[PDB]
Amino acid sequence: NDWEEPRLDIEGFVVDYFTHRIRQNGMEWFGAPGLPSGVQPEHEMMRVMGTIFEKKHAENFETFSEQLLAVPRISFSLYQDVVRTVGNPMSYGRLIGLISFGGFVAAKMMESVELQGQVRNLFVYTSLFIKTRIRNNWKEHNRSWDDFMTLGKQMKEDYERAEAE
Repeated sequence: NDWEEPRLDIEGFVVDYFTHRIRQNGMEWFGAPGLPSGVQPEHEMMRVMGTIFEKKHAENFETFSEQLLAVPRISFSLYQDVVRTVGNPMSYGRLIGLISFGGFVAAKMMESVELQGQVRNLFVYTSLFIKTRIRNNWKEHNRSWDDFMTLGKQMKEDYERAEAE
């Protein structure tokens, strides 16, 4: 029960990642909610994991976001239908994929007169969807944020070495 710490609230990861992915696209999320404890090292590890994940699933990401944006006003139900298979139950893979995808779509919605106003809802859906799945599925599945960092640094290094090859 470490994902219960206020320091690691899911919102913190979603907000920090959305902000980072949007800035990566040269834009600025003016409506971004505050980060009570500020950037956490686990956030900075989520930035890398999301970047790596996006690069690996870019094509499928294009499809899912076009599905999610098929309807002007995004609903929680539609969100769940589109995100059902992201990260092919809340493993680190699905976790990273959900945040990565959320950040990806948010960046597509930014500076869009009709879409910009739903980046906040995307943030909430993402945070809520992950909250549930984690709370009731992480204790039994034996996962945690600490276990996350261990696997993360490994993936961070592989990527670095791989791209440097």
